[PDB]
Amino acid sequence: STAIVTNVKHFGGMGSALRLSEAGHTVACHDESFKQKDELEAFAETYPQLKPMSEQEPAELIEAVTSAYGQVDVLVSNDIFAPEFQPIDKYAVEDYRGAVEALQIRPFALVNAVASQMKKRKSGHIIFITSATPFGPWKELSTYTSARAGACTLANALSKELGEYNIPVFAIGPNYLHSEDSPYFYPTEPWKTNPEHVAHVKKVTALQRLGTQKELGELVAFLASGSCDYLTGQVFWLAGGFPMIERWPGMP
Amino acid sequence: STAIVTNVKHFGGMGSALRLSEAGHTVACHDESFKQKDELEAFAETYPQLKPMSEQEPAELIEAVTSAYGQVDVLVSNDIFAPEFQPIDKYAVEDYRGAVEALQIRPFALVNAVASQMKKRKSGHIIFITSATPFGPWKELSTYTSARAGACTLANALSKELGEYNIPVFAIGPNYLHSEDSPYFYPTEPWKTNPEHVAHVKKVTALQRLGTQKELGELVAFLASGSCDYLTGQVFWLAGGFPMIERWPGMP
Amino acid sequence: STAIVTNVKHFGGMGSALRLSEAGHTVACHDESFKQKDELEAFAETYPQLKPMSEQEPAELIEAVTSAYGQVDVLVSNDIFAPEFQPIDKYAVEDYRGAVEALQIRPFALVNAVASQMKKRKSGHIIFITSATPFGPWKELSTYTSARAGACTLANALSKELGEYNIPVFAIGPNYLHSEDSPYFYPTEPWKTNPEHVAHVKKVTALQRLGTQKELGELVAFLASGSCDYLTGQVFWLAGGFPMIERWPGMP
Amino acid sequence: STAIVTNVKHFGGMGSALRLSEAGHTVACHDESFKQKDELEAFAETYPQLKPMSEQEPAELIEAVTSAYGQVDVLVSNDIFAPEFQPIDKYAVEDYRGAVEALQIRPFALVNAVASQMKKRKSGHIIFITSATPFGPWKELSTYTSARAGACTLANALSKELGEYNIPVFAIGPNYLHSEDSPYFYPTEPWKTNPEHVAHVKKVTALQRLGTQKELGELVAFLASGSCDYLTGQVFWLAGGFPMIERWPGMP
Ligand SMILES: [Br-]
Ligand SMILES: [Br-]
Ligand SMILES: [Br-]
Ligand SMILES: [Br-]
Ligand SMILES: [Br-]
Ligand SMILES: [Br-]
Ligand SMILES: [Br-]
Ligand SMILES: [Br-]
Repeated sequence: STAIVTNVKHFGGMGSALRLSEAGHTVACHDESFKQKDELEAFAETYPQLKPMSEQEPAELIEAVTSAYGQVDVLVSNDIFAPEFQPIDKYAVEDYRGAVEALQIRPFALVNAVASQMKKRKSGHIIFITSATPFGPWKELSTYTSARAGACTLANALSKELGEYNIPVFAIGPNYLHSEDSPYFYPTEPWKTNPEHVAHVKKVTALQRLGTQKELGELVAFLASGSCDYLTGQVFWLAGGFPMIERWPGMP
Repeated sequence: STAIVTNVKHFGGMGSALRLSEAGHTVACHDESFKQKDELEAFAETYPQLKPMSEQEPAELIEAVTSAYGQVDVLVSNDIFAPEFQPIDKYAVEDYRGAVEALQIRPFALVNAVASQMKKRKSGHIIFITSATPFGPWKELSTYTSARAGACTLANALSKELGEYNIPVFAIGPNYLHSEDSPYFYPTEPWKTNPEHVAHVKKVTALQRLGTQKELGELVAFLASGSCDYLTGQVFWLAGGFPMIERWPGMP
Repeated sequence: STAIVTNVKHFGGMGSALRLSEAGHTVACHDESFKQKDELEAFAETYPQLKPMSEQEPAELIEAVTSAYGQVDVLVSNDIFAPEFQPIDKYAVEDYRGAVEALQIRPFALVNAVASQMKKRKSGHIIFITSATPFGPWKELSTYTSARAGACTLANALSKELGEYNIPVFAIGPNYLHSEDSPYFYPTEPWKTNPEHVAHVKKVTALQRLGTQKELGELVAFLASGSCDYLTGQVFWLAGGFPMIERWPGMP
Repeated sequence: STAIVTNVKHFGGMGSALRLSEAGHTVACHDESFKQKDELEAFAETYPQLKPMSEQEPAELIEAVTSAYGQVDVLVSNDIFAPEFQPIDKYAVEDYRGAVEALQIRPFALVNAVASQMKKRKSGHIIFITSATPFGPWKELSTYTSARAGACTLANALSKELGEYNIPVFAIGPNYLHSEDSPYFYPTEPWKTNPEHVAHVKKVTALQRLGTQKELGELVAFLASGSCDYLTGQVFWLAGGFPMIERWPGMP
């Protein structure tokens, strides 16, 4: 198969991509960093089993991989955006506007992009790596949330129509997924090093730990394998127990 | 209390506003047709208990109702849009934008301009008029539907930060809400006078009929009354027992 | 008309049974204590506007309220059961049949009793008083929490078939709803008193307070009044914003 | 590691035993007929790779598997009970008790029986094969719908507690699942051999095809492999798009 993975360096890209590559797929990797040739180069060096594309814009990115690698069989729209809290009256309209464009409009394009070619041949898989915040909203983060829920309903609606040309559609919304080196959204520090953050993570995720790239990677590879296409329309909540709820006074 | 019904001429506007003024409120009324000094006077003649505003903009409007009627106690962001039934690749990426700027960005643009003045009084109510399409998505309407899901989620998210100031925030997701003269989204023509359509209503709705303005106006006014701010963060499905799932061969 | 409220001395009992009477209905009231002619006489005493019953079984009560008061236009299955917090291997399978029996079996038995008459008169309103627990469970409450889920769903499944008959069915799932002296499930002792139970109830909710019987009643009477028929099949989370999710460390 | 798969001859039961074993899992099965020697033996003889047990009571089944095969690492509760459509009032309260008993008490009891070992050792996978009816309740299948519901929350609620003992808990809820020979609940005829039903599935599912036993089995195997435990608490709608919402008039 020929896959794509956007923002490979953040959120869930190195976990998706490599599990994808480990499975012998052709994985083209999009990252804004890959705008600088000094960058894309070392990446295509650090991971020779991957394919970092300089192509920035949605549709042209699809074009690079398709024309460079025959086509694109799976789309893993790993979308990211700085979740910078703010009571509603302190944000700005462009603040909300910029999250919808990077968490909502962005993946819609990629599909409006690759859509025709998967449909023509009757094959392809589409996966949005959204976010589990809607499943449980914190206070003061409305812009990023409404943005994530928007994408999730898109994947679900996108299935009632796409099951036609045999293209399963799903969305994996993460919460507390270890981003390691990446600041999007839970890096090693302090998330694993600090006692308050680790005690937080233990208290909020049922599993009492952070999530791994390998875990998400296994699911995308499984969804992207046709082994269970009948799962289409599903909104996967990869938050290891989250959101954990508050027990009454007394109950330890 | 002083209420604000947007697009009072369409969708849930006339239902809310007329019954909002019915329950005692000074209902300020926004509508794009009221940009013309002409129109703002046409509708006013039709309804003397309503107060039509010419202001189109979120901040100017709220600013106007503030300087016009003391404050803005209740906001009914009765949003509308005339999307399209298109296969993902048949929409322009521009089409999704507008859908988001409509069903999503506007309600937020309003909340962002009124939220400020409400938090001081530690009183107020926010009601979004959304859609019940996220509950049961239709193939080829991934825009309008998902945008609405964005508005719904933003409504629930905002409930998180606004309740700290005792401000309820809800969303009402209609479906088959008879709209009358308004082509948003179930005008009497032909949903009540055309055999094929009439039939589509009776077959997909539990009550088997379009809902009434009095019904949608009752809820809005019910929520806006203070009778149960404890529902805050709630999304109402005003789709009337809808959706109905087709049953096995033979079954009626 | 005539409406019935089960377990009226508990849960959302008082709020529903006094508000329905306020709205103008003849409210036959059921309750465990009404087994004793004294209790029924003492209740009917304190509240000559409510109609306490002796009947204990589903068809028994409804058939009795039919012969005495003409018919049963509204039914509020105020269900309860003293929940338990145990590791699932600590429970006894019987304990689940107890939860299931009272939380799902009682409501189904009643509707199975009344459906018929409402169906013939194409008029009637059914309300279920459940919980918001299936939305933000608590560990070790697997019995009650899940049992309620089937009740929440029992209500939803019905609204589809009873809608061709013009009969709405609603599910009210509250939580942290102060119940006076009723340990079902938030008595003033020790929730409106004990600082420990005060800080907590004041924490998992966006409104920071228990919900009031007044809010439960307003909603019960709003739905039964027959003003918003179109919300049929709706489940209401009367949790006042519950739950508030533990934000990361360092955040207020 | 050892696995159990109940009612193996029906529902998701076979795909379950078949895929699991192929993975290297010893799979101890359960099934009413296994109660008869000839029954169980032809099974042990037909499916040599499988390990059928004669034990049928939940309490009885566990100690026996834990005996012959040391322990129970994976619990797959494949709960059945034939659905009996009919208006709510024609239903006998015993027809809802019967549905729940077999769909809520049975799986609760199994975990009750097997938990502490999985908890004590701190490893194990719990998987409930419930249903997708609560996703799109057809008209008139109440009892069986709200039943699958409780079983679904049972799993979500349980995952919250067993997350400390590291035991993911899942609920795979299918519809249109091909049960080959089994009548539970989609057999060969007429689903794959009656233009009528092929046409029904052709409309209600997005993929206009039924769900294979292999896809279900494959989901069963992946969920208990340790590859994506972070999905703990997830309800999986395995219905290939069901339900497809009938769009407005004139649309193809
Ligand atoms: Br491949
Ligand atoms: Br918020
Ligand atoms: Br995350
Ligand atoms: Br929890
Ligand atoms: Br509508
Ligand atoms: Br409660
Ligand atoms: Br089977
Ligand atoms: Br099925």
